[PDB]
Formats: sequence, C-alpha cells, structure tokens
Amino acid sequence: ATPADWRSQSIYFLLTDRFARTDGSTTATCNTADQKYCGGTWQGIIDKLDYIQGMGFTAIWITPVTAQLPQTTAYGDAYHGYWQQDIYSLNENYGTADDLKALSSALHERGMYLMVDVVANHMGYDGAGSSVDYSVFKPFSSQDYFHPFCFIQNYEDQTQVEDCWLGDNTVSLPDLDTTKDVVKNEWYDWVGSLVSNYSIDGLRIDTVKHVQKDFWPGYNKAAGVYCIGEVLDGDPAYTCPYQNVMDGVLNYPIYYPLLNAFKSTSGSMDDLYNMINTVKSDCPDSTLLGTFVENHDNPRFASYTNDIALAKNVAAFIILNDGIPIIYAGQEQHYAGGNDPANREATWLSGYPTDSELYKLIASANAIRNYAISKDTGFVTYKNWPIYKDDTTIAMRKGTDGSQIVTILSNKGASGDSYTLSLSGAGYTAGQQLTEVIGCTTVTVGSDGNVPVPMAGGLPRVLYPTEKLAGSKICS
Ligand SMILES: OC[C@H]1O[C@H](O[C@H]2[C@H](O)[C@@H](O)[C@@H](O)O[C@@H]2CO)[C@H](O)[C@@H](O)[C@@H]1O
Ligand SMILES: OC[C@H]1O[C@H](O[C@H]2[C@H](O)[C@@H](O)[C@@H](O)O[C@@H]2CO)[C@H](O)[C@@H](O)[C@@H]1O
Ligand SMILES: OC[C@H]1O[C@H](O[C@H]2[C@H](O)[C@@H](O)[C@H](O)O[C@@H]2CO)[C@H](O)[C@@H](O)[C@@H]1O
Ligand SMILES: OC[C@H]1O[C@H](O[C@H]2[C@H](O)[C@@H](O)[C@H](O)O[C@@H]2CO)[C@H](O)[C@@H](O)[C@@H]1O
Ligand SMILES: *[C@@H]1O[C@H](CO)[C@@H](O)[C@H](O)[C@H]1NC(C)=O
Ligand SMILES: [Ca+2]
Repeated sequence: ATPADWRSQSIYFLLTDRFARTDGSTTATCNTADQKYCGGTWQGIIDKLDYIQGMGFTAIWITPVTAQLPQTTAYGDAYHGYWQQDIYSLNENYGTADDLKALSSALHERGMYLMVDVVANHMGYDGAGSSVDYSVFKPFSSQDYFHPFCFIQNYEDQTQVEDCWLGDNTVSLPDLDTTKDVVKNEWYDWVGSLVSNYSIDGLRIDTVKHVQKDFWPGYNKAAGVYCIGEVLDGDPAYTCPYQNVMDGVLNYPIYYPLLNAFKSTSGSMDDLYNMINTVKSDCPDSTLLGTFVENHDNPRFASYTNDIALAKNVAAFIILNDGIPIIYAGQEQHYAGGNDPANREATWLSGYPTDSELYKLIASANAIRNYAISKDTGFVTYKNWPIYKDDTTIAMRKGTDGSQIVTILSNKGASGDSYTLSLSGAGYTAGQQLTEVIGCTTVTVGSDGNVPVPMAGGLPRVLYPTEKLAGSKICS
C-alpha cells in the first residue's frame, strides 16, 4: 500500500512474542527480566484481532519475522526479532510461513493492513565480534559481506555510525557492508520477495541511521510499499532529512517534547507547540511520519506517571497529530515498565479488558479520526496547526474548514480544577453546535466566535461539528 494509502491508517505496534499465545492464555508467565521467548505467535494475534480492531486501529506493526540466532545469550533470547541469521527462513517460535500468510489474510479480511519490521543493517551473533563465524549467516555467509569489526564509539562521526558495529562482545551485531553492490542487490531482492510472499502492506525499517542514506531509495523502491524508518534522534535537522531517501520516519522529534509536556503537571507546552511547528515546516511531509509516545526502546509513559488523565491526553495527541498514530501494545492497559527489557511486558497478562479507561479513550479518539477521514479527503493532508497554548494547555486544529477537529489538551492531571477555557482560533462559525466526542457533551460556539470549553479533571476535549456527525455511531 502506498504512502498516500498509509496516511489514513492508525497502527497498533506489538511484539509478536509478547502479544498473544496460540493457546490464548492470560496467565502464562512472562518475566521480562528473563529476556526469554514467552511464546507469542502469529496465530495468537489473529485470535485477538477483535480486541485490536475494537480500539479503532486499522493496521498493526509486528516485530521482525526472520530466523534468529538460536541461543539464549547472556542478554536472553532473540524474542524481539532483531538478531537475524537466516533471512530466508522464518522464526519458528512465531509459527510457519502459513501462519504469517494467514495473519496477512485475516487483517485484509477486516480491512486492515499488515506492517512488518525489517532490519537491513545487521545480523546478530551470540559472542564476541572477533569470534564470529560468518558461515552461519544466510545468504551472507562470508566475512566479505560485512564491514571490518569495530564498535561505534563516536556518535558525532556519521561515517563511524554507519560503518562500525552495534552491540558489544556479549551479543555482537555484524554490520553488513551496505555499500557493496552484492549486498544491495541481495537485500533489494529479498525485500521485494518478502512483501509479495506475505502480502505485506507496509514496512517499519529498523536502525536506519546506521546505513548510509544512498542504500535506502533502492530498498524503499524494491519493497514497493510504504516504508517508515526508525531514525533514533530527536533533532529534526538530523532525522527529517531521511525523508529524502524513504517515504516516512518515526516522529522522534515530536516524541521528546510530547513526553515532556504530559509526563508531569509541570511539562512544557511551549516545547511541544514549537516542535509541532518546526516539524510541520522543516520536515518534508509531517503527514507521513509516525507519532508515538511509547515503544520498546524507552520507558513506557506510565513509568513516568500513573496519572490517568495525563495518559489520556497523550494518547489523544498521538491519534490526532499529523501522520500515522502509533500505539504500543500495553499502553492501552496503562503498562508502566521501564527500559528494556522492562517495557516488553506480555499483553495477555492484562486479560485484554476492553473497558479499561485507555482502551475506551483510544477507541473514541480513533473513532472520530476514522470518521472524519471518511468525510473529509483533506483531513490527512491538512497540516495539524497549534492554535493555542498556556502553561497547562495546548490546543490544535486539523481538517478542512467546516469539518475540522479541534483538540484541547491539558497537563493539569486528574486533580485538575474545573473551569471554562475561552478558546479563540478554532475557526468554527458563530453559534455552531459542536460535539465534544470524548465525553459526548455539546458545546456552542460564541457569538464572538470563541468556543467556551469546559475543562475538568485535566481531561482531553475533542470538538467536531454536530451536524457533520449525522448518521454516524459517535456519541449516539
Ligand atoms: O541488540 C541490542 C538490542 O537489540 C534490539 O534493539 C533493537 C531496537 O529495540 C529496535 O527498535 C532498533 O533500535 O534496533 C535494535 C537492534 O536492531 C532489542 O529489541 C533489544 O532488546 C536489545 O537490547
Ligand atoms: O487553511 C488551509 C491550511 O491551513 C493550515 O495552515 C496554517 C498553518 O499551519 C499555520 O502555521 C498558519 O500559517 O496558518 C495557516 C492557515 O492560515 C494547515 O496547516 C494547512 O495544511 C492548510 O492547507
Ligand atoms: O545497542 C543499543 C542501541 O545502540 C544505539 O543507540 C545509541 C543511539 O543511536 C545514540 O544516539 C545514543 O546516544 O546512544 C545509544 C546507545 O549507544 C542504536 O542506535 C540503537 O538502535 C540500539 O538500541
Ligand atoms: O533528548 C532531547 C533531544 O535533543 C536533541 O534534539 C534537539 C535538537 O537539538 C533541536 O532541534 C530541538 O531544539 O530540540 C531537539 C529535541 O529536544 C537530540 O538530538 C535528541 O536525540 C535528544 O534526545
Ligand atoms: C518467497 O518465496 C519464494 C518461492 O517460494 C522463495 O524463493 C523466496 O526465497 C521467498 N522469499 C522470501 C524473502 O522468503
Ligand atoms: Ca551499518
């Protein structure tokens, strides 16, 4: 599916090993500190697609599928998919080629997309960089395919970031020489075949800053689908340029100030407001980036604060920002694990309740986004515009005039006082009736064109014209 196709999507990102087991248990042990396969599979995900679809998501992103190093290393098993050795086999822990194909079809049958995480940068090996037997790698079964062994020390030297190896002498990640034609040719061949074999709709590409930029166009082309790259850097001057070689990137620029704005009641609304504007202007296309505040490489949001209102506002932002919302499995159950491995908790241990507060909030937020898109072909290309901020508040506007979603977010938290925000710049017509679609309440624009927004318990407010809601199942 194309970049344009992907603009309208909303992604639930999950670790295949940690989302759903084949037997469907909600009690099977998964001690994250053990760093071992806990037994999630592709069949499991299939069985739990209603859970996922019930929150309004239209796609999933799953961790890599290629066959991994077999060992339990000092850092555990390759349960996460990022330590591959045979790219032409599948990781048997998750199922068979038939199961992965079944997952693709089940998603397609519900009108959903499959995104698959892929690594081009490295293989993985249990042991020191010097001890590597390159014959275990298929097809890269010689040292000739790799950069000389050295570790990345200096992250201000981009050449060294690209040419040296990630990992350490405990688990080394032999670095492919992606400057060689034979290496380019093999990966390009490989990614096209992967996509066609498994009917994959889009790719999330791991470790993109660790491969020289000229590698990526051929790879994005060979894939023939939207690719969104992980470029692990908050500076949009570093990260956004990668959009000149790949369709999109993960929104790490927005990540840091977004987290900071909502992780406590003294978070900076200003830094978030400014970065929205920076990315809107400076990045090639903010609407093909992936918005997130939680993943498997950083402490989860609730690790910073268990305030449910703060969690609700940050989730609402992720869904309503430019680009593709990305929610990481367990965020919706208010999971609070810290750095890897603590943030790879098993989703099944929650019992998958569909009435949890976050599940409901996410459902209502995706519900309005999905609906709005169905009525407004300009919604996804309209660049989210921040219209208001104060010390504890940010407001933003998205959608064609007359059909815009106006979102008001707060970091006052659950103890927040009640009061009325007089909101200017929302652009609704005087006396228009709006529905606040999270709490299903109605608001009437002033005769001065300001919107009197009732604020309470630090709760997020999401406004849309009530007339435009006619026929929908929203706020019935
Ligand atoms: O190899 C050490 C590190 O590997 C993996 O980290 C992934 C990371 O989580 C991905 O988003 C991306 O950065 O690529 C990395 C390696 O390709 C594991 O997930 C992690 O457990 C481990 O520490
Ligand atoms: O009205 C269409 C236009 O509106 C928005 O542009 C905003 C812009 O984001 C602000 O920075 C400021 O300049 O006001 C503009 C509206 O006058 C959308 O961002 C844009 O995509 C849309 O086409
Ligand atoms: O193997 C651990 C991670 O190493 C790198 O992460 C770097 C990151 O690029 C850099 O900006 C930060 O200053 O240091 C960390 C750790 O050295 C990889 O980019 C990550 O993918 C790995 O997870
Ligand atoms: O950790 C905060 C991030 O700071 C840097 O990115 C800065 C960048 O210098 C600038 O564009 C803007 O004013 O702030 C951003 C984000 O705060 C690093 O490059 C990121 O990796 C840091 O994490
Ligand atoms: C896809 O299937 C074909 C034929 O079954 C096979 O030759 C190829 O290696 C497969 N590609 C991948 C990436 O699995
Ligand atoms: Ca590299």
